Amino acid sequence: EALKDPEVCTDPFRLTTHAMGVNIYKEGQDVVLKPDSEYPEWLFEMNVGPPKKLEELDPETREYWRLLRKHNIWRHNRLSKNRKF
RNA sequence: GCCUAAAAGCAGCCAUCAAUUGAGAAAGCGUUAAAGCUCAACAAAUUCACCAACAUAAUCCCAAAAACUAAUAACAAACUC
Ligand SMILES: [Mg+2]
Ligand SMILES: [Mg+2]
Ligand SMILES: [Mg+2]
Ligand SMILES: [Mg+2]
Repeated sequence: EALKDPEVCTDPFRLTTHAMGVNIYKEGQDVVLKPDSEYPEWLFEMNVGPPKKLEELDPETREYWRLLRKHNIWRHNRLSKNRKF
């Protein structure tokens, strides 16, 4: 009762060559890495780092108000920490 | 994600990102651990809503009573006329 024993057989090479965890069935057939001429641009056109900020988003789009609602929930949780019930 | 017999939002430590118009890797109950009951977010309305209240002694309680007819009243000394 643990995880799969197969984990990075040749870590310096195989992991760069392709991903082995995508194959789920017992029949071992690993998929090719599909070089950069296959995936579309939206894969690289997304933030792959730290998220944005409320003092950086513009108050005319929806993600700004989404982050503001998240911060409002956080503030309510911080304030309601003294629930004596 | 680690630790742990188990740590599923909730012994704990670190991150706290991600779709939906909209729901915190979760602010409180609950389970050994789950489950389950709530809170905050949308859609449904919108009275006001922050703190303030706390026992008793011994012979027998201790004037009786009275919320509205006009009050800078009146009655009241060895004071003063
Ligand atoms: Mg959203
Ligand atoms: Mg609610
Ligand atoms: Mg008593
Ligand atoms: Mg007199």
